[PDB]
Amino acid sequence: AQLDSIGFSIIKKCIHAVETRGINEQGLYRIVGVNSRVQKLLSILMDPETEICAEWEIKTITSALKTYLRMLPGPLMMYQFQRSFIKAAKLENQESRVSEIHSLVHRLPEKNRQMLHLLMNHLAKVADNHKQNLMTVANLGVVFGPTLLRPTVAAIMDIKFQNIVIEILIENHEKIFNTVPE
Repeated sequence: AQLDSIGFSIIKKCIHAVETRGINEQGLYRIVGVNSRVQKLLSILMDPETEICAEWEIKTITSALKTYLRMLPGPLMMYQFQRSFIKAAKLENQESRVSEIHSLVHRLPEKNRQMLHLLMNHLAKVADNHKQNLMTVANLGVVFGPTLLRPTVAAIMDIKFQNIVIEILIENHEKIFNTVPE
């Protein structure tokens, strides 16, 4: 879809359902649902407050969220900033990495930053319940790295860092999204 009020609506409805009734489900966002049911939920989420019905499986609701993200004209992190995000995740200093990424996040247009904020806040909660759902920060990075940054030469060796970027955003979401860079 697009980054319009419908998009934020879809994300919020999906985040809410996963948190209020699927936080303990194993393999959240790793386990794929039945494409048939996914597309059907999506079509209902596009247009005629409310909340997803219990009739919908969690695997279906998390898959809806991921496919919606892959349907955006461009990656949420933006083609225009991708290279910068990868370069920052490479810094040898564990702290220089957060600073650069922090600054890069605040340069994104409001809408990308906002959706990215809702997503990372939510994933941090998912990850904190890893003993039960098995989804650690690293495991979430693998699922969302290629979904938020759409990757052709020798750049194949930087794919791994796309995942590190998501990890950094999950682990430092409070600082990165709730404060302005130094």
